[PDB]
Amino acid sequence: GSELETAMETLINVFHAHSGKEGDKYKLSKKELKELLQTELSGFLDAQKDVDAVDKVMKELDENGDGEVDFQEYVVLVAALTVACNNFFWENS
Amino acid sequence: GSELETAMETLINVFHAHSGKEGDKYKLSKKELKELLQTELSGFLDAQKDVDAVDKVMKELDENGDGEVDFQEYVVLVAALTVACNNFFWENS
Repeated sequence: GSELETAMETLINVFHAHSGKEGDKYKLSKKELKELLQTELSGFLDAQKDVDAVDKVMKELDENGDGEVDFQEYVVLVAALTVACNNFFWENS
Repeated sequence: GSELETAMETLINVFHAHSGKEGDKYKLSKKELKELLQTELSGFLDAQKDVDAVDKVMKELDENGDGEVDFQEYVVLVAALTVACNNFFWENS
């Protein structure tokens, strides 16, 4: 009944919606996540303030898109947007 | 927006509620996260089916509890519960 557990349910909702493109549904290729993220969210991409983080992650995904990841890696990929937006106060702002 | 983005807000609600024990507002020690997780959720702990994962992670956290982590690490620590529940079909269920 916690709010924090409902969190992963929402990622599952979009994750498993497009899962199976890799061959397994408990998995997804990195490229697919980049596509579904922009199709659903289209907001946090403008909320990224750590340009160095996102630059290195966007290019990472561009080289590694044909590889494979899972829900756990997917949740880290969305959390990369959180640190770029909120953790950004790690420096004078 | 997407429900996938509201997700991180819930982790922030419990994370940042306890944050600052470890010197900064975006930082917390591993021990705090283990404590708040079991106190706020008390449900998904049963949902974990991967004994091999939970055994390694709970003892990792026991020895490394006095070390330090951030929001992004908190997110992957909650996803550890998810994979133990849902990725569990990697084997005969």
